[PDB]
Amino acid sequence: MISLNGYGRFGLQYVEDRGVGLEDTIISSRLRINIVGTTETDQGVTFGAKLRMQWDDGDAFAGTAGNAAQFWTSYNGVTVSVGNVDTAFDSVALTYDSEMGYEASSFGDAQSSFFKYNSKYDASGALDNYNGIAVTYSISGVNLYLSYVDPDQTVDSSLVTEEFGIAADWSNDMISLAAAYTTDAGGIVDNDIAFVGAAYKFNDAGTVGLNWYDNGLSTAGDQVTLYGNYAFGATTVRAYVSDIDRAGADTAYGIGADYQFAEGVKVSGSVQSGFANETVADVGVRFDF
Amino acid sequence: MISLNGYGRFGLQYVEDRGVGLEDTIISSRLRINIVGTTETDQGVTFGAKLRMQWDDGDAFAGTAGNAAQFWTSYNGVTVSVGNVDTAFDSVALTYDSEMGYEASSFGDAQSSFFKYNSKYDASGALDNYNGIAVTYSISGVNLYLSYVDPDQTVDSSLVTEEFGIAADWSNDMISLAAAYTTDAGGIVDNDIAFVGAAYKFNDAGTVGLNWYDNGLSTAGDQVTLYGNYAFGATTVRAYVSDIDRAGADTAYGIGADYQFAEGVKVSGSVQSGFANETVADVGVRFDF
Amino acid sequence: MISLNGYGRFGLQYVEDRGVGLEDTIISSRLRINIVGTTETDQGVTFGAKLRMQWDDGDAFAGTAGNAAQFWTSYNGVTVSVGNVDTAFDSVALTYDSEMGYEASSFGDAQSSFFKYNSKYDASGALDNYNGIAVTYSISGVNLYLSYVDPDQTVDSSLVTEEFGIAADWSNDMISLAAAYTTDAGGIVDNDIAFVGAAYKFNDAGTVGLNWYDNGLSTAGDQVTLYGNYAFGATTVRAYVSDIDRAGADTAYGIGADYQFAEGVKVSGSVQSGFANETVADVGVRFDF
Ligand SMILES: CCCCCCCCOCCOCCOCCOCCO
Ligand SMILES: CCCCCCCCOCCOCCOCCOCCO
Ligand SMILES: CCCCCCCCOCCOCCOCCOCCO
Ligand SMILES: CCCCCCCCOCCOCCOCCOCCO
Ligand SMILES: CCCCCCCCOCCOCCOCCOCCO
Ligand SMILES: CCCCCCCCOCCOCCOCCOCCO
Ligand SMILES: CCCCCCCCOCCOCCOCCOCCO
Ligand SMILES: CCCCCCCCOCCOCCOCCOCCO
Ligand SMILES: CCCCCCCCOCCOCCOCCOCCO
Repeated sequence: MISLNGYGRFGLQYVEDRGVGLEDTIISSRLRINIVGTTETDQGVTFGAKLRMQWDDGDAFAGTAGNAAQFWTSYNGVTVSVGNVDTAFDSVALTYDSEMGYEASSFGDAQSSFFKYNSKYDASGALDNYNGIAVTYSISGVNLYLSYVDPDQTVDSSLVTEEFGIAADWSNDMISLAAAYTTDAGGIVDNDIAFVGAAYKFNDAGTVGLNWYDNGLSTAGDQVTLYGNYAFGATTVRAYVSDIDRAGADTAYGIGADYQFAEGVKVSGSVQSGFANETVADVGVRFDF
Repeated sequence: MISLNGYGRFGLQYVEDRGVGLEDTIISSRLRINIVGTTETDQGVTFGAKLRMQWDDGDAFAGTAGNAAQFWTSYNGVTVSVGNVDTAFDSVALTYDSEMGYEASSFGDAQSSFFKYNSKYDASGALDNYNGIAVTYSISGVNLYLSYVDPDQTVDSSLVTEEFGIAADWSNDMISLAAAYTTDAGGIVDNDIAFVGAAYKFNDAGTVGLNWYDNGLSTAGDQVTLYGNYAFGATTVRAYVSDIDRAGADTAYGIGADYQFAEGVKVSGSVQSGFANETVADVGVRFDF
Repeated sequence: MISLNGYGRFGLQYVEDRGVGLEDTIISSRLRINIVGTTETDQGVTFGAKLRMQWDDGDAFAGTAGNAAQFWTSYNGVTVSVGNVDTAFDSVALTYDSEMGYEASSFGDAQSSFFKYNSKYDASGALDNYNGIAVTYSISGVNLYLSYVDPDQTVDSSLVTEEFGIAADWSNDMISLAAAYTTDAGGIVDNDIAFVGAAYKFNDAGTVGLNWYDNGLSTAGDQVTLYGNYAFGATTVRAYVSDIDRAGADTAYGIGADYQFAEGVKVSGSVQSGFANETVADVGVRFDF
């Protein structure tokens, strides 16, 4: 069986003083199509493959192509994946929950470099022999993630730096906990990064959370992000504040809101301020199909 | 929801004396696939996105890719679109009704340069930040079209020439009228073009029409095209004659026929002669799927 | 109507002493998606078009694109195809039946160069104006194939070498016979190649066969491949031995097995040795969707 799913999003993206002779406000949009082939068996083992076709405004050649494939095998709560995999630091829960606006961005997200699923082709040729293996398991309300990424599988392994990561999250109805660690993140020797987060569902309506990072070799240093959200009917309000160790950085912050216009249709906007005082704002829609 | 539709066409395309050491007759073919994602809401607002994958014989690299996306929102007869939009001069009725043959061509089509939906990627990099906005409305048997195209939305607007167009068409059972105007067509300063057309359905079987253009800065100058068609059962016969102001140009003309072999299957051919005496002929099929 | 089908395969591919500073064992995988549009008519003539999107590990840019299209028309057992066609030497039965392992390879396959359906784009620009025509017919348990491939249809024909091929196969329940011949194979003047094969189904379970080739201008010279397979429940065992005329070449051979894990899911592996003593091995899965 082959299924197709995806989403479109478009709206206004504003970046204060974007650049000499550049407009500060543009129309930023994205079309994402996922192509999934699955083979179910009577033995309970499911095999699958996926491809993504993603277009973003500004893309080179005004064209869209597929990325590199991902393959998986699932059996009894265990999933093994190969090729262009989802990585542990990028898949744990809570680490991206301060994101807001129609482009789901936040200066409070980790400031480090690490491998993650590649949505598009890479013209530099850097990903041509990139191959990963990942294993996930949901044991109880516990989720475990493991990933191994080799940036160039064809070359003798002693010449390349491979990325290894682990993560786990756990949740009941009101508290959630998550942690991750990855060594040689992004294939950079000694760029070891870690995450610990927790969130409290202080209502069916509200949530407050705190994420802490060790950003490895990034110039940002350690980081802490405190964020929260509250739902009022169809509208959700969100906010966050984040600090990094880099000398002289400002405190980043943002405030935004989502409006659930209909099932699959979300209108969002946000106003944020970064670590270097950058001012960014957005407003737009996302529709799922 | 995601739907796929398209067509294939193949046949013979002949160009008298195409070129030194070139064959005059080749097999010209096209495969077009449209990918449409839509999200319907109970509020009556529909959101959609579309992507096209088009291959034509002769294309570079013997490969096919997607173009740049188009997004829209429809509500009560009004449609707003963003990104790679359909433009007003390219969408009005009547302006392409002299086209004939399996590749739907005509020297009687307007000889000017103007933006229109881009079916494919552009290797020159000229379309990378091209973004348009369009609005259509069917008020009665009236159709109104408006389009705004910015060839490079990232650059300060005083440095770029934007294209603005309007058009309207109207029809009852026997007369149709259409007009369009576009300023700085194709992003070329002072290339302002206009169209006025009318057609008379002198039967359930026949139609005669006349289109007039102002081709802006093109060397063709003003143009007039008189065309007609008549249906005899499953076969339709078509003809046209067109004249442009360019000094020394010949009168262009063409005669062709369509045969409706079955629903979705059309066999067509034509013999045409251009403004510079070029002789072109074709015969082939198109099937819709 | 538009349908999508395909397969994914992944596993380990081992090549003894692949190269200085290279790993001998890598994870080799492929994702293939076929896009087929068809228009059926009440007259019994079916029209179709197809596109392929294929990704293999190692591909340039870590991306996937469509290839060049293929068009066909079928009526009463006769199929005419145009564009990126299937060729006669590549479509006859028996010629690839010694292939084994999850990547279906065999040194016993013909060692010659000839045109065949192109699964992907070609960055060299060599296929940009490549166009073929093919005709197939199943008259009784007989299959006939004819193909004509012009490597550059736009250029005067006396300047290009076109490939012409024919083939036929025939089968009852226990014997199969096949033959093919192609002149100027692969567009190489005087590279004329031929195939004759026969197979004996000495059981419902076993088969032994013999293929003979004339490899035209290849340095391999004439070749003979003797192969066999035997099914034991869900597992199939296969073997082959092949010899070529090239002076000093070794005898190639291989042994492998397939395991039908479920409908659409096949686990395969093989160990093979080539004409230059290369040692290659594989183990992996293929799933159809
Ligand atoms: C095989 C899938 C198609 C992907 C091929 C695209 C190849 C394009 O690059 C060729 C070399 O030129 C360099 C491109 O410039 C950067 C492109 O990507 C960035 C998106 O904005
Ligand atoms: C060129 C300027 C236009 C670009 C700016 C887009 C800015 C739009 O977003 C502002 C809205 O952000 C949300 C504010 O937080 C309050 C939410 O609650 C109020 C209404 O539900
Ligand atoms: C058709 C008239 C010319 C249009 C003026 C050009 C001005 C450019 O755009 C300004 C902003 O308006 C359009 C954008 O569509 C995205 C809006 O936000 C999404 C819904 O929440
Ligand atoms: C990202 C979508 C894939 C589109 C990328 C194609 C990029 C190819 O160009 C790279 C630079 O080389 C120039 C190409 O020659 C012209 C191609 O287009 C014309 C069609 O016949
Ligand atoms: C190399 C020469 C072959 C290429 C030429 C293709 C020419 C085929 O088209 C000629 C047919 O055009 C239609 C003529 O107008 C008369 C229509 O009514 C008659 C039958 O229904
Ligand atoms: C298989 C024998 C070799 C074929 C001869 C090569 C000659 C090249 O083509 C000549 C014209 O015929 C084929 C084209 O298919 C398109 C025909 O028109 C479409 C249906 O109305
Ligand atoms: C139009 C469809 C997209 C296909 C375009 C890809 C164009 C890429 O090449 C541009 C020129 O650079 C040369 C590429 O290197 C070889 C690529 O193919 C081999 C697969 O491993
Ligand atoms: C780095 C080494 C790993 C790569 C080698 C893969 C080798 C795996 O394939 C060996 C199996 O080949 C099949 C053998 O023939 C006997 C079949 O019958 C026995 C079980 O059903
Ligand atoms: C997650 C721990 C790190 C993984 C070790 C890296 C070693 C690389 O791979 C070794 C072989 O195992 C994995 C391959 O998946 C394909 C196996 O064969 C397919 C099923 O028949």
